[PDB]
Amino acid sequence: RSPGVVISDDEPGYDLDLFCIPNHYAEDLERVFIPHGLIMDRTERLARDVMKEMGGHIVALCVLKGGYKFFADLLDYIKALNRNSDRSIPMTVDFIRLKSYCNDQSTGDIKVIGDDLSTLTGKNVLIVEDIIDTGKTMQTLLSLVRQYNPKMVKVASLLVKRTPRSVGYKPDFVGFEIPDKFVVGYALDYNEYFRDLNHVCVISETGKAKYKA
Amino acid sequence: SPGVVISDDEPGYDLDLFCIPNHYAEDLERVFIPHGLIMDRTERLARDVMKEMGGHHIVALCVLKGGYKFFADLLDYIKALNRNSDRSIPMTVDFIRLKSYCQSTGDIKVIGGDDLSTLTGKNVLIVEDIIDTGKTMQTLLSLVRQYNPKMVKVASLLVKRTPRSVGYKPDFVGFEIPDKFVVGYALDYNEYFRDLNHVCVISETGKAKYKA
Amino acid sequence: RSPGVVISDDEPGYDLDLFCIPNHYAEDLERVFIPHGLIMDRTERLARDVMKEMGGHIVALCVLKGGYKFFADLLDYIKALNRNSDRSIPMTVDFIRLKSYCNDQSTGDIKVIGDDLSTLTGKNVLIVEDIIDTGKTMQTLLSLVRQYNPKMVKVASLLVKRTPRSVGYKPDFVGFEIPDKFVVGYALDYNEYFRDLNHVCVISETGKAKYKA
Amino acid sequence: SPGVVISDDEPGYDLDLFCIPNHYAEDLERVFIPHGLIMDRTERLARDVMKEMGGHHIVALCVLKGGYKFFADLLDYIKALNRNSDRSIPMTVDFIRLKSYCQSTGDIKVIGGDDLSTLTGKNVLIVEDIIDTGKTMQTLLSLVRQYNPKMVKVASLLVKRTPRSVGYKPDFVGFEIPDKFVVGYALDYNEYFRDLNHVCVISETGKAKYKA
Ligand SMILES: O=c1[nH]cnc2c1ncn2CCOCCP(=O)(O)O
Ligand SMILES: O=c1[nH]cnc2c1ncn2CCOCCP(=O)(O)O
Ligand SMILES: O=c1[nH]cnc2c1ncn2CCOCCP(=O)(O)O
Ligand SMILES: O=c1[nH]cnc2c1ncn2CCOCCP(=O)(O)O
Repeated sequence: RSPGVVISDDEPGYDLDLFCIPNHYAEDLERVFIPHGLIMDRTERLARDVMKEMGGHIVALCVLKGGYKFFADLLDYIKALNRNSDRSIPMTVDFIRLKSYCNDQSTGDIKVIGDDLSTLTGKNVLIVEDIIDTGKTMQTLLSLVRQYNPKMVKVASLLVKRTPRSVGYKPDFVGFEIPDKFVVGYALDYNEYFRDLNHVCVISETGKAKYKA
Repeated sequence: SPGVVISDDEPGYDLDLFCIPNHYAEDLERVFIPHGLIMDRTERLARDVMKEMGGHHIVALCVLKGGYKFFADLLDYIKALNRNSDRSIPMTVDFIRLKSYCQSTGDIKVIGGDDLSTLTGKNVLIVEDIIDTGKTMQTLLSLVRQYNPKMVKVASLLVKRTPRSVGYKPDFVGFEIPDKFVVGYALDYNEYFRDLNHVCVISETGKAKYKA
Repeated sequence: RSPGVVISDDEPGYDLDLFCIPNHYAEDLERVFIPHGLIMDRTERLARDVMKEMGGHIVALCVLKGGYKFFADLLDYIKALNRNSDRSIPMTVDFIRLKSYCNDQSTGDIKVIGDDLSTLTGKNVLIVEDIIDTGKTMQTLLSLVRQYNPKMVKVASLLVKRTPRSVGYKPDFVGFEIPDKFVVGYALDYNEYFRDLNHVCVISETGKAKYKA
Repeated sequence: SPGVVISDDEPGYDLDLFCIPNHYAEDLERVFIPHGLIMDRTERLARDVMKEMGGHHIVALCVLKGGYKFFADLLDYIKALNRNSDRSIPMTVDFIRLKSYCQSTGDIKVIGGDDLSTLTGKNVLIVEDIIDTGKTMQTLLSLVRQYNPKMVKVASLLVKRTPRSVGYKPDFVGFEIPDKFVVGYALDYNEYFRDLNHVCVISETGKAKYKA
């Protein structure tokens, strides 16, 4: 559908010493995958795409705690397009909280939702996500919005991992399709760390162990 | 310190001196605070924040009404400062969502309040975009303090100079401004001015055009 | 004509502890006059104005060694407007070198110019300046360009000091009209220092003495 | 280290993946380096520069052909790093202006060459946007070194991977790129693409449309 910028399994990303990384993360990473400014540029084209489709009207839906960073930037770029409209265009920002927990037994997925979503009826709703792996967060967000009978529904995600997709709702706007590696930085922390890391990088084993839980 | 004081005297800035979207040509009076000025002040606030709360964990709690632009920017500057620390400092970011009612701002209605007990024994920075009568905050302080945090500080982009004020003063003030109704940057008006970068006084023809 | 943003003699600028200033300049300044981002926003409106007038065509003329900073930013904003034109618009950047020396005796002003200005004939030329005080740099740049018979001539200056103007060519685009104080930062260094200072501030006596010559 | 190597293999990026001005829809083949990637790399180069030349004075010498965007950006990052130093480090910024002639790039024609003897006994960083055959630089190095600087390093945004290359290698490389003719960011084409943020390979219909 437009797989986004494809970062392939074959020799992925960039060597660490090529970009600016906080010294206190010198050992906590393997490679860098997507430098910040690269995220920005892509996110910019992405906002252009969104307006192509959406815009009757638009309710941008942010997924809380985690997804604020990418939402912020994506919306900054959109606000940027809107400044030139001949009529001022109302956009409404909306929020769901959503947390996940390790399943442990069974397989069974654990999702804890959101609250107050009256502002959804008959509107054009964009779901904004940080990353897609198993597809459950997306699937969860999907049926949740269909529940409030909107007009239109699209999913934007900065990241889509190249993994065993169960079958679902293929995202409409994809920032980057990346290898099956565990990534931190930009929008993805690891137990409260890496927030000051602007780039999407692969966490190392030293990092995982050091940044406990 | 009451932050950058913008006087009752000569208000702010003439509209044509800065870049504003054509669709708002009519909906404003003055520019109080251009976007970049907000950024520069915010960069400083972030620095003040680390001086008093740095090293320790800190839970950044955003008072989420209609947007979190300010929160977003404050945290980028804070993250920018934390890039230098010898040790990586973990930062917990959370939101407390308020819905609006009633004239009677002191009555808060929290919606997004997951484990409020995560706050217990932690260092909380509460981030707010504008303080007016001061009622919302002071009754929000009451709620928060019951979960006995180790310490609570408050940071507001804008503190309005009003008689209607009950005297609550934030620990970090971006700008002390005149008692006029402002929009822009982080303050929307019935879903409008979201794309306006600057803090500007809303005109009467804008007040009518966009009113709920 | 449009005096620009007026910073008046009466209680000018902001207290130092209100903005972010390099620690190594803690004592070398009195007040801050124009924070960086404020310069940016104004510069932005300024680029809009320029396009109003100019644009047949445009030759933006940069004054070398000193004026590169403001030129860079002003042109970045203009490039930004140009991206939306339906036809790609050629802009030509041009350069003069220009140095001044303390007069000492007489009064007599010393100006050392520039070289190769063939690309001036019949074009629309913008003179870009950092600051206007006595008006001589502007006057010098003026008669120099009139010498190559252009079509149109305008002066943009970020700063205009409120001082004894001798009489000349009043600038077309003014960023800020500021008090008669000695200012450093942003585009104005002091013997190689203050380049890392983004804001326009008033140099103190400690600063003057410390930053020798 | 040869900088960020962009392979002959899979070139760069599909045009529709990034934001490019509508008037160039037709005048390009691929995006090699999006603007923000340039910025991020440049931020690192600035850091590498300070590691080897920091503390000392350093004269930043920009090789000025048609523009100095890159120079401008490199110096902002350098100034950004210098904001932290205990002592203020004075930085001398100068330009050396070259005009173009003749196929024979090694023959330089300096125009803007005020006191070239200011370089004597100083630490010079020479900043260039693209290196191709390497002739311009190596004969520019000859000129500069005669004023006996204490030390000369060279920094180039782009080093082109060409057989036509005489083997000169800069001390700091932004990106090693394929042997294709690129425009954008800092490289204009007969006054065009100045407003193009990214490094992109120029198409043949763009080569014709804008040719001198
Ligand atoms: O690579 C990852 N870094 C950080 N968190 C990750 C990563 N991969 C998966 N996660 C968990 C959070 O996102 C899960 C997306 P879902 O599996 O589609 O619901
Ligand atoms: O000037 C205003 N612009 C936008 N919203 C405003 C303004 N003044 C008051 N409000 C509503 C939200 O501020 C109320 C917080 P409180 O009055 O301190 O409880
Ligand atoms: O306030 C100043 N800071 C730094 N340099 C300054 C200042 N005022 C004057 N100068 C000298 C450089 O500009 C001179 C402009 P002119 O006197 O109009 O030719
Ligand atoms: O790919 C190019 N884009 C724009 N200008 C280019 C390109 N390749 C060569 N030039 C001309 C300037 O570069 C020549 C420097 P030299 O060939 O190392 O002496």
